[PDB]
Amino acid sequence: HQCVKLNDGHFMPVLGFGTYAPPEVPRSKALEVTKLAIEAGFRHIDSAHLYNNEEQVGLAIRSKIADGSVKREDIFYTSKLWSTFHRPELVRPALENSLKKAQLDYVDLYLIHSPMSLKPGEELSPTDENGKVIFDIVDLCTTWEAMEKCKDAGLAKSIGVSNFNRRQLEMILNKPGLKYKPVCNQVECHPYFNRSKLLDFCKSKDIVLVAYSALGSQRDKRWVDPNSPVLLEDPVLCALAKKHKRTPALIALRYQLQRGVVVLAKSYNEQRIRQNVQVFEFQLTAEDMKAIDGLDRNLHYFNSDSFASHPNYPYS
Ligand SMILES: NC(=O)c1ccc[n+]([C@@H]2O[C@H](COP(=O)([O-])OP(=O)(O)OC[C@H]3O[C@@H](n4cnc5c(N)ncnc54)[C@H](OP(=O)(O)O)[C@@H]3O)[C@@H](O)[C@H]2O)c1
Ligand SMILES: CCc1cccc(NC(=O)c2cc3cccc(O)c3oc2=N)c1
Repeated sequence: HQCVKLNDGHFMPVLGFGTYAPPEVPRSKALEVTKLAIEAGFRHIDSAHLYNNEEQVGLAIRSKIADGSVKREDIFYTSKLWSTFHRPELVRPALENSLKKAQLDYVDLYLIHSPMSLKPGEELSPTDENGKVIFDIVDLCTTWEAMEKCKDAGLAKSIGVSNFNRRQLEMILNKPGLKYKPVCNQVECHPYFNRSKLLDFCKSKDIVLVAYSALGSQRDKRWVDPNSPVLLEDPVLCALAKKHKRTPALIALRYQLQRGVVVLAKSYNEQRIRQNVQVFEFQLTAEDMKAIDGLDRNLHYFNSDSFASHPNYPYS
């Protein structure tokens, strides 16, 4: 039920449903599970142009509005501007296209998906003849201006960023004629990478930290090294789960909630979708918090080193 107030005065529900699924999963699944997530109790729905599912997710949202389950105002829907669209003149059309695909009039939240700008084209990851991705050099403050223009148009209620570090955040915050702060910064966050310093920064600036891969990544072969620790197998989360008679995933999500982090949970399984909303049903002790805090290994699951060269590469 709980929401946090955003620095533009809108409210963001603190538990969000992640909708990304690999290309293998049929697109119809995005429709089904998103309706399930809404039926379960989620009111915050995270998507993006990249995820190739905005048609299905928007259809689920429209279906739940139209069967009378919720109203548009109950749903907090997030889309993301992809990095082939960072040139300012490309920002508003991308949003419009996302809206046309999702069949909604506005998103509650529009994010700059990543700081590292790509070559503009009809392709989503443009690669040259050797298969290397072609970068673009764009001053992200101009991207931000185009984002602010989307806010004034009513196309996005709130605007924020994702995968930005301290430097990129303050580069937006120092911006001359800044009309709107980012309400939020959506970054990878879980017990093996808690972002305690980044989070403290944000709390100072009134920017919500939004955790993704907060259950430990879906562990795609393409992006994640399978030898990395499995977060939901962690001994301390398994211990706390048996102690509270919950599950490791519930421990992880509650961990974020109690340290003031809005947390995303992806699940395409109906039982886990309905289980994840029990995060509001129990609390961890300050000592449980301490023991999870102690798991921090500054561990990225998303291996991005073919982009280290990028001037805007987030964690240099
Ligand atoms: N801004 C960014 O760059 C960025 C990057 C990555 C992700 N995201 C967003 O964050 C969302 C979530 O992150 P994510 O995709 O990395 O996945 P995640 O939330 O870390 O979840 C990972 C896996 O945990 C499993 N799981 C879910 N609930 C569970 C439970 N109660 N018990 C045990 N296992 C459970 C799910 O498998 P089942 O489906 O089988 O349950 C899921 O595939 C994404 O869907 C996307 O919206 C954003
Ligand atoms: C300058 C563009 C650029 C350059 C280098 C890396 C990236 N990052 C990604 O490939 C992403 C993968 C992804 C995957 C699943 C869900 C997401 O939400 C994701 O988000 C991403 N940004 C972007």
